[PDB]
Amino acid sequence: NDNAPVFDPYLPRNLSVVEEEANAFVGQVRATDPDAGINGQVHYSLGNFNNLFRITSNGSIYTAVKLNREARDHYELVVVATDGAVHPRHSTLTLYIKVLDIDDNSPVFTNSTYTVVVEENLPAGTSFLQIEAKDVDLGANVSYRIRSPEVKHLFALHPFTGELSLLRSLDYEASITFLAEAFDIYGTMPPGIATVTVIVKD
Ligand SMILES: [Ca+2]
Ligand SMILES: [Ca+2]
Ligand SMILES: [Ca+2]
Ligand SMILES: [Ca+2]
Repeated sequence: NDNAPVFDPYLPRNLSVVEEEANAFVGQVRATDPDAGINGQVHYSLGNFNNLFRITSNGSIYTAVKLNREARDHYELVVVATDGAVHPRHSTLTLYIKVLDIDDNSPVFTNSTYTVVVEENLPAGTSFLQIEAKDVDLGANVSYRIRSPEVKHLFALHPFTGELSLLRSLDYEASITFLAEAFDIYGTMPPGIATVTVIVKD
């Protein structure tokens, strides 16, 4: 047993794995040990994050659990190569793991139910309520729209700001309830939904 395991010098150190997948392949390392028999046989282990990653006998690394990018997106993973000698010799490598984002969150409204009380003579053009939804995924841009067709003659919803404005003065349709949506313009998850109730003071 003249020497330790040495990792291949040009193994990638920056590895990326998609969030929300257990048993996902992260990458593969290799350490060689130019020695005869059991002094030349390399075994792999991890020095940290053992509940989150595992390594196989050929140096392939997999997630043990679903990673959540929204909770943490980076791991400095220590890989250990040990030979089979009676006095074992070890070497280590740090890998820098990046967790990649998927669209797994719909926009979430600040309120499940917005309620607003307006004066009967509120002028046409008044913006009287702002709604707001947040999307925790990476690069998301939230846009707003009114789902319910039957109020589209009464109110307009600004697609960027979420400001709700009056199109015509109020008379007899003393409340009106409808659904608003918030969606990631380039996302794939469903829209977030919230109810809006407008109450007219007589
Ligand atoms: Ca050796
Ligand atoms: Ca997630
Ligand atoms: Ca995500
Ligand atoms: Ca999203």
